[PDB]
Amino acid sequence: ENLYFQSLMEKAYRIKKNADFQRIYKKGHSVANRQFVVYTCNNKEIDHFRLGISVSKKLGNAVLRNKIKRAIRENFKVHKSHILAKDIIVIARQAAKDMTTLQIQNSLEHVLKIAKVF
Repeated sequence: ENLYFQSLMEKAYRIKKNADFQRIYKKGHSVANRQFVVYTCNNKEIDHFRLGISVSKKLGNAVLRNKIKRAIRENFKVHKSHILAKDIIVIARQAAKDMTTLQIQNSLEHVLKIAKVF
């Protein structure tokens, strides 16, 4: 269906509130590979995963930041059906910029396996 209704459903899988980010940083578990830090945390009110993304401004220019965000969202679309019901924050590290599009997907899958979400 259309872009409006796609966005209706997909908004539920996104973490928007700064309060949620900060709760997850304080209460969640963290792991990291060279390209990504990942925090995960249970949300008792929610029975499906949610994703929040952080790409620092230090990483580079807007085109690059948007490329990294896109690659993360794309990976979660590929695996939507089998991500455990956790709130998840993905933080791109400086080194994510040094990877190709294929590499960054593999790196994401690896880190998310370490984080035990799957």
